[PDB]
Amino acid sequence: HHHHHFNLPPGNYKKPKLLYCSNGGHFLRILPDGTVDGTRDRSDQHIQLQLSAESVGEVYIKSTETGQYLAMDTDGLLYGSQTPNSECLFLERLEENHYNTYISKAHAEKNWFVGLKKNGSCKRGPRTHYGQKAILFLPLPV
Repeated sequence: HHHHHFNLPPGNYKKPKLLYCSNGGHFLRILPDGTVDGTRDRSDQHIQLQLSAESVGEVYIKSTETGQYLAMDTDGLLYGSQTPNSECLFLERLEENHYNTYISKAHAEKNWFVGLKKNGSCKRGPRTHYGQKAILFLPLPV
């Protein structure tokens, strides 16, 4: 179980989704240039994400618009990847019996989470921690 709990969020991956971060109320966004951030604008065409599971609890997060996969690099930075690889896998877990969190599988030991600051900028892996609102997401079916 990759040294982590296995409480999982309900639902399925059939329909693409919007990942709403309760921190600043932003939707996770993957820009065409590979940049990742969050925006409050629901009309944005880069927040529709298709999730799919490698194995139970392990997921890929893909922009339906550009086809890029969410990924975190060796230094904890999120980016849009043209090709699905090991940096594109995240351990999708329930948190506080309510939210969805996403731990980079490649850096699961250090608990590096996908997260958005209140200003809508992405947090760097090492700066995320259990207990922050930055790592809490609420998925919305498109």
